[PDB]
Amino acid sequence: PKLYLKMQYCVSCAIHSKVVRVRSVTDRRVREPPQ
RNA sequence: AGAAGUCCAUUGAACCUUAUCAUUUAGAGGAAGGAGAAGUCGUAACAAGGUUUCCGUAGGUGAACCUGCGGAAGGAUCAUUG
Ligand SMILES: [K+]
Ligand SMILES: [K+]
Ligand SMILES: [K+]
Ligand SMILES: [Mg+2]
Ligand SMILES: [Mg+2]
Ligand SMILES: [Mg+2]
Repeated sequence: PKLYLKMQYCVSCAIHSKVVRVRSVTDRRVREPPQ
């Protein structure tokens, strides 16, 4: 079988866990998911 | 013709009583704010200020402040068709 989990993070946890990272002023306007 | 005086009315000063406004003013004591080179205790905010910050509301702690509920990004995320 497979395990399905939807994770919903607050901003602080998302940054600390490195789910998202601080980007440059121009790079934070990019909305497409990473390849 | 006519004075003093006298009678009742009118105008009505001045005074007394009641109350209301306006302008000043005394007051034992209480409690606020501000200013002043080198006071004490912490370190609340500025970096993720080391528990992200802040708004409303409620409660509680020497003090800054902490906590609960809902909210904002002025966030530390403009982003999973994964
Ligand atoms: K704090
Ligand atoms: K902050
Ligand atoms: K004390
Ligand atoms: Mg501090
Ligand atoms: Mg601390
Ligand atoms: Mg803090």
